[PDB]
Amino acid sequence: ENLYFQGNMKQIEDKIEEILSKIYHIENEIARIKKLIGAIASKIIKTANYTTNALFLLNKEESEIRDHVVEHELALNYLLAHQGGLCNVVKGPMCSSDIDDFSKNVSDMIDKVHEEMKKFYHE
Amino acid sequence: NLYFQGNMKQIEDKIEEILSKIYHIENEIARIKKLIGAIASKIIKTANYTTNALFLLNKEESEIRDHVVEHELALNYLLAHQGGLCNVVKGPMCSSDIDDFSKNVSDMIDKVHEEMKKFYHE
Amino acid sequence: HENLYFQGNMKQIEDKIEEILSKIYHIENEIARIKKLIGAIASKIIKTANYTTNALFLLNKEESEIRDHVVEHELALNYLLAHQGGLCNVVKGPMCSSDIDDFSKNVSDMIDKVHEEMKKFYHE
Repeated sequence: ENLYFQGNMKQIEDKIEEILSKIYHIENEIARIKKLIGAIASKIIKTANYTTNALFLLNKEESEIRDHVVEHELALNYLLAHQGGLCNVVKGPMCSSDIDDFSKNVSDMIDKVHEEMKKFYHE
Repeated sequence: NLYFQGNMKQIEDKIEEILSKIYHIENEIARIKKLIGAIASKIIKTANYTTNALFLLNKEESEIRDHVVEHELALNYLLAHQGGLCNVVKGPMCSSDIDDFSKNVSDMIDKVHEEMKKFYHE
Repeated sequence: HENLYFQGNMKQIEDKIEEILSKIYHIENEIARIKKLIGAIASKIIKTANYTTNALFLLNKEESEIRDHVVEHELALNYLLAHQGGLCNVVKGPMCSSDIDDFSKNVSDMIDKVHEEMKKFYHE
């Protein structure tokens, strides 16, 4: 007689207890997702930093090497002054055309990566 | 009688606690999606600057290489009587050629670019 | 009177418990799509770092060889222009015949360190 309020309230209480179980699972899941995202952000910063260091050193050495090759070419055109220069002695499809200096443009790409990482410290 | 009404109060209270928990959850999911997208965007932007830097190092390296190889020929000429370069400088591997990896590096840049294309499909 | 002030309530309690089980179901779906998405981001980081380090590795190796050959040439051009004061007197530079930095080991160091970060993705 009353039983049709006891048993039905019973099924309510057991089911509410499941909802708290499901909520519990979910919470632990979310705290772990946040953990993993933090750890991913961290790997990104460190890799960007390692990579950019490597680019900085490649760039600086490239610029030094270029300055040396520029001077070598001069001192070869001088030693070949009798024989029309390199443009005339080694004979390529273009041969004598200048060497691009991309040190500033690469430094600017390093700057942009560094700017992007500063961003990770605010989000 | 009051056992029924009182237990109904308890249940309604638990629903109130549950629905507020679910809300904070939904707020946490919204903050997480914001972060994952912001992260994706930094990866793409970073990777772009990076391969742009790689492109320009590789291009100039290959140009530098072209001139050095010509410079060796021009020097080997100017030193022919004394056995070219690899007799007047003396080294355990003087004559070892200079690798030209410019196409392998371009292939890598293509691969980074192809990986970043796939971000626009999620 | 007496009988509805129980039944009506229980039905709205049930119907709310219905919507809760629903909102939960939808949350669990969003969580699964977030987890997959993090998984693809991590894979895209590992792959992109791998290609970038391979490019660095090749740029570095060839840069080293070039530098070795430029050093040779510097000595050769100092032998040829010697009676005229070497290369530093003839070329005229505020530094001119400066030494060339050799950062190959420092670059390889950075390569190692990236491989090291990427290793840890296999350990989580």
